[PDB]
Amino acid sequence: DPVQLNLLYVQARDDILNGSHPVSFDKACEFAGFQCQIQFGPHNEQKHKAGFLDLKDFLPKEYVKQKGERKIFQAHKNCGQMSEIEAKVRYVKLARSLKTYGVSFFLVKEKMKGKNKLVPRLLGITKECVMRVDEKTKEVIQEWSLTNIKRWAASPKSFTLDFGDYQDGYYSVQTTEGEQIAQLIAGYIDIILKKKKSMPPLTSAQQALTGTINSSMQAVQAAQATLDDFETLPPLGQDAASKAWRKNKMDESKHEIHSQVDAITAGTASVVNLTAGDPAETDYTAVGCAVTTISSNLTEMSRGVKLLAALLEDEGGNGRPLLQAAKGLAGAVSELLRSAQPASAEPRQNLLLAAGNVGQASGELLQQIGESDTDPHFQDVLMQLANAVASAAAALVLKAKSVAQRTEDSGLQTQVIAAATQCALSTSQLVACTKVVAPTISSPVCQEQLVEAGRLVAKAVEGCVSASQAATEDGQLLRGVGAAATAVTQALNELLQHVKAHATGAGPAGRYDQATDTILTVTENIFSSMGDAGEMVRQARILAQATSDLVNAIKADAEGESDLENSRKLLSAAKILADATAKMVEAAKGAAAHPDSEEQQQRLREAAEGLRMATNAAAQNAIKKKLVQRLEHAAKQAAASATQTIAAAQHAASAPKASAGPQPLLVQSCKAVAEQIPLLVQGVRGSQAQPDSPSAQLALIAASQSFLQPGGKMVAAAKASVPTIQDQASAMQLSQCAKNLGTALAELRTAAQKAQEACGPLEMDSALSVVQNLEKDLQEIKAAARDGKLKPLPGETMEKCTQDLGNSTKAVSSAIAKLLGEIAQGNENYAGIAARDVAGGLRSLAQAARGVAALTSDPAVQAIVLDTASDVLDKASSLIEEAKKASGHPGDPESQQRLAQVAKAVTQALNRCVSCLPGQRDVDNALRAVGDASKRLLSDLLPPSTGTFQEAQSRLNEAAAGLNQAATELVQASRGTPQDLARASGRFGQDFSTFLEAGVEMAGQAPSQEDRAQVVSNLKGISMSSSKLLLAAKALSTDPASPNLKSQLAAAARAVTDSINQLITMCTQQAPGQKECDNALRQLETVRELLENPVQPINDMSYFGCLDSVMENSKVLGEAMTGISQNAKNGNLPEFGDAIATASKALCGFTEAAAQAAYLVGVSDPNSQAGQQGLVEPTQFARANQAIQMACQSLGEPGCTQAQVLSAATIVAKHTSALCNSCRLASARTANPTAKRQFVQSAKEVANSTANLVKTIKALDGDFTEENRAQCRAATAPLLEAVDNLSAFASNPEFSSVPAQISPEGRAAMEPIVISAKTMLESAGGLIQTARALAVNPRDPPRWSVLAGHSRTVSDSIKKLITSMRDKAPGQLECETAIAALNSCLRDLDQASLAAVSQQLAPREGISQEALHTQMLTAVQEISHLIEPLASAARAEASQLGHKVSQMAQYFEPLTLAAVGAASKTLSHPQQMALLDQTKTLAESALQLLYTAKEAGGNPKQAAHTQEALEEAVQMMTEAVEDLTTTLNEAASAAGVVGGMVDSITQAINQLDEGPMGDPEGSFVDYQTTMVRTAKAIAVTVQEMVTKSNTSPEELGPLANQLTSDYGRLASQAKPAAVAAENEEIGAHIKHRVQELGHGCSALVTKAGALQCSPSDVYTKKELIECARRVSEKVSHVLAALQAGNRGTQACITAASAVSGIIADLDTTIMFATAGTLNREGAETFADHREGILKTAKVLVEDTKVLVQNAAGSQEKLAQAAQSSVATITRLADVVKLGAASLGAEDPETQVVLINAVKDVAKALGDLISATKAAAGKVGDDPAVWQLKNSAKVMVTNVTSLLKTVKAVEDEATKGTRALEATTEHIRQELAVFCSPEPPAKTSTPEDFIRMTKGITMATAKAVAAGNSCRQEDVIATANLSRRAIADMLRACKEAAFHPEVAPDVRLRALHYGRECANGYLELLDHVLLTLQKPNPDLKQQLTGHSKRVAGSVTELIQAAEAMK
Repeated sequence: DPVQLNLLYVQARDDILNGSHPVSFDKACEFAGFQCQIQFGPHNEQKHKAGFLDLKDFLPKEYVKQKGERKIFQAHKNCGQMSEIEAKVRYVKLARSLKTYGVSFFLVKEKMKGKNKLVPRLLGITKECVMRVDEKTKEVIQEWSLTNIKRWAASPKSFTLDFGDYQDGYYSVQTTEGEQIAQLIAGYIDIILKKKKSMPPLTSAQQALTGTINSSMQAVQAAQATLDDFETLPPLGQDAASKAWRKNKMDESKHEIHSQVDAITAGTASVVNLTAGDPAETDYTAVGCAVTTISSNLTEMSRGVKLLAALLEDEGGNGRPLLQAAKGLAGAVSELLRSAQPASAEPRQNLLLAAGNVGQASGELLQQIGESDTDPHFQDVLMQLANAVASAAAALVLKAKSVAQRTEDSGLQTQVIAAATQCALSTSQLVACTKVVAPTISSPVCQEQLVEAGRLVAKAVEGCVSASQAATEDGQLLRGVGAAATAVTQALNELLQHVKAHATGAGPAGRYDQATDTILTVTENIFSSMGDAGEMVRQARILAQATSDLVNAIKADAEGESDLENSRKLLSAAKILADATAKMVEAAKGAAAHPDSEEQQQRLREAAEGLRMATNAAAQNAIKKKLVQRLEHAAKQAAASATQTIAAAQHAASAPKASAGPQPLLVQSCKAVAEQIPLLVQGVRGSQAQPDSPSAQLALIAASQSFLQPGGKMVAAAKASVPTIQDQASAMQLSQCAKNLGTALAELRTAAQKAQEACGPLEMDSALSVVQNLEKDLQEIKAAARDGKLKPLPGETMEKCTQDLGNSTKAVSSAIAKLLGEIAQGNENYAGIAARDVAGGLRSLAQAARGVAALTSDPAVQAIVLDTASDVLDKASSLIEEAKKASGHPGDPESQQRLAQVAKAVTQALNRCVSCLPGQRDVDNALRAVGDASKRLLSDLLPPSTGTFQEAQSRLNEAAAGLNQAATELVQASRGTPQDLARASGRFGQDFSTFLEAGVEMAGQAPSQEDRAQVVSNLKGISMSSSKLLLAAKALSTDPASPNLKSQLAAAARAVTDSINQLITMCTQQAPGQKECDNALRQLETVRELLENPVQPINDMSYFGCLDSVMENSKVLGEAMTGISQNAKNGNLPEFGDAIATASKALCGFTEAAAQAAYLVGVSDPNSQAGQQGLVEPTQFARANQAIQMACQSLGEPGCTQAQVLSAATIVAKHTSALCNSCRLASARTANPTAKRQFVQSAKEVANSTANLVKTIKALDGDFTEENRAQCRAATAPLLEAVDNLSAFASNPEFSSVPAQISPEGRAAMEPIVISAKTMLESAGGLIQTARALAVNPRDPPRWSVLAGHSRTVSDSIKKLITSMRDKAPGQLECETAIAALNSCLRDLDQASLAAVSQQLAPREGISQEALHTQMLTAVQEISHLIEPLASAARAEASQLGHKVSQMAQYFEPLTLAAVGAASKTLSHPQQMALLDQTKTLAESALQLLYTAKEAGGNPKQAAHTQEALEEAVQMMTEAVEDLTTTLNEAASAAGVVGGMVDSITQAINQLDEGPMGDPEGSFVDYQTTMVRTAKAIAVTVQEMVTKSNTSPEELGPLANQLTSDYGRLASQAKPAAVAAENEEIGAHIKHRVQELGHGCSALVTKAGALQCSPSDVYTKKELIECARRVSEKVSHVLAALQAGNRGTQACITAASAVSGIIADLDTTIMFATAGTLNREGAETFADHREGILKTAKVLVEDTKVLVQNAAGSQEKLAQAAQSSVATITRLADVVKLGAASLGAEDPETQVVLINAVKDVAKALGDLISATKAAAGKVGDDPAVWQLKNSAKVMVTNVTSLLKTVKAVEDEATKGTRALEATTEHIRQELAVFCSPEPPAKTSTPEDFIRMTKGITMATAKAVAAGNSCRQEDVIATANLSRRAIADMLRACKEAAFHPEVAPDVRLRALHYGRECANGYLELLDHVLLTLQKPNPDLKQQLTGHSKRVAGSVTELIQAAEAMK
């Protein structure tokens, strides 16, 4: 039956056509062809064209718009004319052919694995299969059987399905129809199952709190026990330095106990605050954090007080009271922790009583210590204020109780009663927290706790107000309102008193306390607002008022005082103030007169500084002192926070005791800061004790600035350790301490900077006094030595004293080099810094010398070390004196020469002081033996005896073997006792004497004089290398454990054996033919000794690099061993020798590569850490130096031949070029600005001397003039002096290195390479000896057998070493481990999401959601910090790669845990799914990055595609991290909590201050404009925050988040702008102002968060308003500092924005005039406005030409140019609006064309402004200036168009002419805009495209109509309308062009179509102009054809716009 077949065809056609069956384009085309065969019959070639075949019912509606109609037509022509029933059967057969037929299909948006994006996938459901299906190919991309599904999951937004068995991971896809998908697949699964035939009960959070508190109480008891015993102290003696040690340790212990009692009081306050909530609501882990803070700081306090008690009991004072106080505190703490236990059922009053007891106990303890400076009057005030608040709250409770008595309704009454009880409870809690916090009120964290209690009590008061309002409008409501007002006012008074005592300068105030403070603040503002005339002059005027008031007051007080002399002095001070104010006012007037002249602004700033200086003398120097006390408060807070962080880190890292992870790095940083703290405390105390001593203030500033760096490192390490720590309470405590340390460090930066400007320059007068005090102290040490009682300080061991003495001498020499460099740069204050560094190094040297004297027992040793140290100190005192005399007055060559002589003297003294140390011995004796032997070689070489030339030559060869032996003995002894190396050095000296005796014998015994030159040169070289070797041995002697010194010694041994080889190759005759084998074996021995101990790299080239080098050198060794074997077979001497030499060079290269590979494998072990490799590579530096001295010595010898002269010149050029390169790299690598400056200066000086020497030697090449040779000799010296200055400077131990610390298992994995290479070297030495024998005897069987054996042993060792190198391959085992870990985290997240679908996820009850989000955000921050270095390692090196992958894994596990928690807590299912999905995206992107990094593996040979995969993985990871960070930040800012906002701002400040500098990409101007944009954005954000505070306070959150992210953007670009500015003062100012604004923003955001959490508080709103005012002032200051950039111009940005505002005004006028609102006023004519326009336009073109001529030059003239240009354009716009008014609204199109003309003129001026900005002070031939003139031409064209338009719009005769030509000009510039490819800001959708295309159709219809009409009215109307339409169309098309989601092909097609349309309309416009000109009736008829081409262009534009979406 064919009917059923037709019905099957019907169903198939229905399914395919309607779109309910997934089918791709092609098989749809064949099904359409079958449709043609059925219902259109056989195809006819020409009858089946396009246009008639309706496609809607003929192809699937989803694919009809594919518009491949032609393809369909030839498919039809192909289908044939064959019968139709077979068409039906083929239709049904092809229907059943597809896998996609007969089953349901759903479009479900799927998330691609790795991105936060979505792609539709047509999921299908089958009786047998579940298959994903791509939308565009409609073919199965992946398949799943039903029988494997276990639990699907339906949600109204998503449908998640699982498999478990097949693929680890589940199927997540979101869709609106999840419910029916799930129920449908449920039924299909059911049929497959059918087919088979057969509160005393504590919560877990409370349990964890109980555990933490029990452990803490155990620690409290075990710390209470240790108190009873005085600890001990090491014997110290009455040494003056030891007395200072005792006092310093006493002071440090006092400060430390103060910090921990601060921490204990804050912890108890926090316990009170947190436990106040209802149970089952408290943040229990925060309570645990508080108890751990208490107990940890208690144990450290017990240690501190034991030490302090011992130190006191040495003095008369008794330690029993202090022990009693500490034991009382410990008992109070133990009782509190007894009360805080959740299981206890005591009333809350017990806990509050315990907290009060802790407060009083800590107060008593602080009284005993002698540190509670907080005056007892202030504690009295606090207590009476808190009691006043309690009384007022009691009164409010009375009123509330009365109201509850009056009211009647049940339920309401209990609400009122509950509110009253809450008020009473919260005020009692506030009183008790005040009791707790009173003794330790300086600590900010205590104050935060107390303001938290205050916020709680205010919230309860507002609750009481609401409860009163529940009543009914009685006078009792008025009384309740009154009671609330007193309670809030009383709380504010306590909070205000509180904040006042937060930062109190001191007890006494002084008589000018307030006036001086105000002038300080206003001068600070004047300094801050550099480069802004208005702010400067306003601040100058307010300053003048304040200081005039101060002068009046001081004059009145001078009248009051009675003594004639004192009154005269005070009146003179008043006179000085008045004079300074008069000069400042004059400077301000001058600045205001010429606002944009930087000279006047500099004069005003200098006048303000002079006023400050006068004030410091007019009164007691309060301003300097005031800034000093602010710094002291900041430094005390920083030290206290550092101690708290150290305590937290120690307590947290003890439990896991993991040698991996970030704890060991944290421990090293903690130790560094713990040795840095006492210096800060000592400086603070020195400044506290001496207020008027400038040296103490400078020492304090220096101590704080030094503390800044290690503090930042601890902060970073602590932030990195938090996610790893398993103890949540310890983790939170460490996190809080890290945040507080960061804040304190930022404020320390700001305060230290402020003081450094405050205190004058160091003047290098303090350094002289410091070295003088060192001399006097050392004299007293000498006196004590004469007493025979000089004792060692407790920490000093004689070996450590030696090491520190060596380091101090090197640092002193480096700082002397700095000082000479700075003086040579001329009269610098940096010379003061250099003098300070010299003095510091000298203090360290004196300390080490005293220690060395104390440890040693011989009186003569003590006397001699004291003598040499005092000599060093006095020589350096003379050096400092000469430095002062030099920096006083520049321009004196005698100054530089005398400074050089004194530096030489002090360096010699330093070397004596090192050598004077009797520990190292016989190194000086051996060095002197070398020197004396060299000098006896030096002169009159004449052979004393001929002897036997050849036999004594053999003797010389034996002496060479002996010298090699002795050098190998040195390099071996370098791993033994210092006595071993000393005796080895002596033996080497004796052997060198023997060898040089043989050398001097053959010096004269050689007949020819050419050989005499050879021997003398080679002997000088050998002597110099030996001297360097002995100096390296000396360096080892003074410091035995350092591995860099050991590697230097091995390198020196290599150099000496190399020089031996050079001498034997050159001078000794080649007659034996075996000397090259001798040199071979020498090098073999030396390089084996290099191989023996791989702990530092002897090379830079990395692991896979050294594998490549091993491959290459194994190839060379193979070819050379074949060569030597065959040449021994053939007995050919010269090539045999050459092949042996090549084999030996290959062996040496191989052993260098294997040593480096061993070192790399050792470092790559997880436990081991690497080092920073120092600045200048030591071995290369030494080689370059020695080459330079050798070349200059070659130039030094009198007989100058051309060959040697040119060789020396080339060698010097090459080596000094490499040296300057190294200096530049070092200056680009270091962080000390002085280091950068001096490295650059040294590079400049060495380059200058190199150029001088090169020019002199080029004047010498080919001339040989004796006077020219003398000139060369004279110029030789400065190069050596410069390279010596560089060697001295770059020897600073700070630059040197940090030895890599190798794990023991690291050495275990290191050994195999060393073993195999040692065996190979032994085999190769044997082979060399056998080959020498073969050279002796031509043939012998056993010898050839052993030669083959040695060659095969070499080969086997090579193969084994290669096997080990390839099999280890560091960085691909821990990558596998990390990948497994990340996949486990993926499974955990996927299972959590699956649980969360069907609503089974259990919200953990312990911790608050905010803390979970903070946990997630810290983990995300760490992963974000790690991403980039992981990529960098995956590109270059392997060891760092392994470390990075391990770190990323350890961070990715706790992030998963916290994400599960925070998703569980959230209730809104879409939000929790968002968190789970973004976290899963981050995990997936990390997994992909680890895959691609294990692929690349740090192999530079990796394919380009793997590098591309790595880069795209990194970009995916960065995107995922930023997406998750934004989700978390927004979700945390929706709630009022502000945490991670102030954290991010302080972190951004810190990141701004530190980091790497490189002079980055980009100029200054682009950074300036972007960052001025950001500054404007933050200013308008804070203003919006101000308005939203009053209006609607729930909008404070998102605004705060926006402000924090904007400040992060501002501070990310601040450092590159700072380092890119043409002057460093400018960049410094920008950095300082950005940091100060950071402080302001942190404060403002804290206030905004507080207000959003307490919306109705009258006072926090106030403080928010003043914080916003302050941050607005800071934004004004940073904008002003950005205006100080001459390059470009801030005037250009302001001009661009002003003309943009003008354009906005003109567009508004377009709107008004088009609406017809713009009407005539009176009888205003148009002609007068026309002359106005003409004048203004001529002035505008003059402004344009003056701008183009002024574009290159100072900022001033360009500023007037731009300002005048903007003034002229706005005046022109105003007169244009007036003229448009004069034209009346009756003809709006004329006004529209006028405004469009002036508006495009404004656009041209804006483009001209941008062009002028891009070309400021450039060369004449830069492309920017050509672009500028192009812009000027465009501006001229536009203004001429305006001129002609007005000139002939006076009359209507030429309306159409001008309108039409203006329109064609504007379309021409539109197509010109298309000529330049740039992306439009917006990207529009095709709906606007259809709109604009319909507009074009209407415009062209009206164009044809107007052309027919030839009437000016419709012509100008068409001109305007079509101009706007076409311009807007092209704008939207370009918006769609650079839009990434639009494919490049269709964007190009759309550009083609738009260009065609624009052209066609342009020729249409020229044709309408032709139609207007001549009557042209045929041309008017032709316009129709132009319209037809326009319509075709419109059609293709419709196609292009419809194509995309």
